[PDB]
Order: sequence, then structure tokens, then C-alpha cells
Amino acid sequence: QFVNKQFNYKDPVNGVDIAYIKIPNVGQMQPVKAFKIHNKIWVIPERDTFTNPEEGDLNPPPEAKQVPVSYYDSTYLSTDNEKDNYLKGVTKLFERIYSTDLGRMLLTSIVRGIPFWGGSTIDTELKVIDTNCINVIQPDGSYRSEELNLVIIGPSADIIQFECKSFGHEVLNLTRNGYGSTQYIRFSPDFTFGFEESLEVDTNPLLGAGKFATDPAVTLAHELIHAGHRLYGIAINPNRVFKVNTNAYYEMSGLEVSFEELRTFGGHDAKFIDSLQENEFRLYYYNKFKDIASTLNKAKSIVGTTASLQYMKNVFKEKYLLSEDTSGKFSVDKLKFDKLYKMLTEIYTEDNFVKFFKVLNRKTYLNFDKAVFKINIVPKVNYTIYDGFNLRNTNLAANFNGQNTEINNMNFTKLKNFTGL
Ligand SMILES: [Hg+2]
Repeated sequence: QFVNKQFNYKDPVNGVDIAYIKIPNVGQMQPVKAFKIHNKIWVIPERDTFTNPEEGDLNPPPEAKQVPVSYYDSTYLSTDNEKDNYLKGVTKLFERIYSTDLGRMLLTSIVRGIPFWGGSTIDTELKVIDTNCINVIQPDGSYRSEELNLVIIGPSADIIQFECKSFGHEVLNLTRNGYGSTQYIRFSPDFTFGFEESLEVDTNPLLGAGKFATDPAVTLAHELIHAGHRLYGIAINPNRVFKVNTNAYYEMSGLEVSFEELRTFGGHDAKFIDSLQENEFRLYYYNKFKDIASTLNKAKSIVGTTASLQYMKNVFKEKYLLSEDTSGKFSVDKLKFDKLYKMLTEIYTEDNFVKFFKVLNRKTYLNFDKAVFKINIVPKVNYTIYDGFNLRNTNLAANFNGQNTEINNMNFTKLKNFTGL
């Protein structure tokens, strides 16, 4: 079991795993109630009005601009009951991901993926990077800094814009230099997307109303895979995009999909990135792990009193699977690097999780969303850790009937259609 406490949103704060916290954003903010569901992983059941100064409220953009696939509701996730349900929904989804061998591996890699202590401007000293921590209000009212890897937070204005956010460094590209950084995942367990079972229908923008619902566990896993990349500093620059020439409608609109998203989906999508660049990326991040080992070897003392130099050097030797001689000098073994790189990029994919969940799912990232549904996964009669919607020993166990929004219509309320627009 991944989440040892069944938190209720109204549980009293203790300054340990139920606390009012502040996020290291450049602006001001009122403390927000947060829940530590696992070592290094916190959940904030609030709409993310914090990580991005440009998204400080919940109203859509009124400047003759509006993205087609979007959904707005400024009251969602504003009541204590919604926040309680959000917390239990997210918890349930982590347990579902933890219930599979692949999910356990991913969550283990994510917990191990401590953002690198590269904040020191002096080579002989190892120092944390402040924006990889939160500030936790203690029972005496004072703040203490706590390192963390992952935050699950509510979506911003656009409810169905699920994405990873993280704080940048002035000089460093933390998500693409091997360092990594604390990841804020905007996510909701209260909505899901509809897709079409037929491939030609799913990839056509004019057809389908979204007969089947995506298992939210897959959506979170997709998100967590992205966070794994960025926590290990191997995320592919989103400016590297594949000019889709395999879907006449994508080409018609000149749609480009980032290599990072094709990689995350896996399956055939990941094959659109040809060998020459794949090799280039691998070699690029292999060197970054070399510079990390070269930084560790120069560090002779540590900054602060939270942990010893020896301990932090070992934390990063285990994160990056470095090699260590008797004198403590670290190096990167190409074999072990390729092992970890492939693990994070090819083993952890959305298409692989589909196999472990035994759910129905979009066959490619290169499709067209059909509709968005309101769901409630907290009741065991709706959704279980082990089966998602396809509850065993009911009519929903077979043929993914649980995700069939026409057969299981009581579990889905269609809110918006995207076909045609
Ligand atoms: Hg993400």
C-alpha cells in the first residue's frame, strides 16, 4: 500500500503530514492545506492559482481567444466536500498505479528521483536548490523548509489542461540537465475524456461522440511518467516536435506533437522519432550524468545541517546509478546509464500501463479528443483499485463495459462535445 493514511480533508493539521504550506513561487500566497501521502509526495486539493503568475484566477481568457478542447468551471474544487473527494480520488489512483508491477517500479523511481543539490556556486560545496522545497507551517506557527519531489494539485482555469509545472532556475534548465526539479502535476480525478474504439474514428476530427471513457489511472500515470523524466532531468525540449505527416487532418492544420509526448505514450508513437535523434538525446543526457558525477566529486563539504555529505552523495549515486571506487570517486557506466535511461523512457509509457491495467485506451497520442465526462471514482460501487470501472463479477467486467459510457451510463455525465469544433 502506497498511501498509509486515509486522509480526510477536515483532519486537523499536525505540521507533519497534514499542514498549511506555502509554495516557493515568486509571488505572495495564503498558506494552503496540503497532505503528504508518501515520502516526498504531497497533494494540494486546490485549484492551481499559484505556480503560474499569468494564471492567478479561474476565468477563461476574454481576448478573442479560446482553445477548442477546454472546459471551464470556476466553482469546481472550491468546497470542503469536493476537496475531500479530490483527496480520496487521487489517493485511490495512486494505489491503483501501485497495484501493478509497472506502477510500483515507476513510483519507486519517482521517490528515488530527488532533485539534484546543484544550488551551490562554489564547487567544493554541495547545496540544495530552494525551489525544490516547500515551506511547512509547524505547530508553533513557524515555517520549516521541506524537500519534495512531487506535488499533485488541482487544475487551473482550464479544468482539463493536465500538465506538469516546475520552478525554473536562473541559469539551469533543471528538467533537461539531469538535475531534475520538484514537479507540480495539475490533475483532477473528477473528470475524464471520451475516446472512440475504432482507430479511423478516433483519429478523425469529425466523427464519434466518445463512447468509451479513459481510465483516470492511465491519465495520472501518463502525467507521472512525464514527471519522472523531468525529475531525472532528461525531459526532451518541447521545441523538438514531430511534424505529423501520418494523419491528413493533423497535416491540414500543421499540428506538431512534441517528441517528449510521443516518447511518453510509447508504442508505435515513440517510433516516429528516428534513430539519429534518439541516439543524440541519449548521448546528450549521458553527458549530463557525467557532469553530475563531476560535480559530486568536487564537493568536499555540504551546506546546511539537514544531512551529511556522505548521505547526499549516496542518495545521488542511487538515483543516477553511479559507480563508486574505494576512494568515493563517482563515474557513469554507459551500460548502467542505458539501463536507467531506457527504464525511464521506454519501460514507463502510457501504452505499457494499458497492458498492466487491462483497460481500453486510445491507441495513439495522435487522435482527437471527443468529449469530457464528469465522474466519481471514490465510491467502491463505481471504481475500485484493482479494476477501475470494469468491476469484476458484474456485467461491467467483460469487454471493458465499465468504460463504455453508454452501457455504464450512470457513472458518466457528458459535459461537452469536442467533435465538430
Ligand atoms: Hg506532466
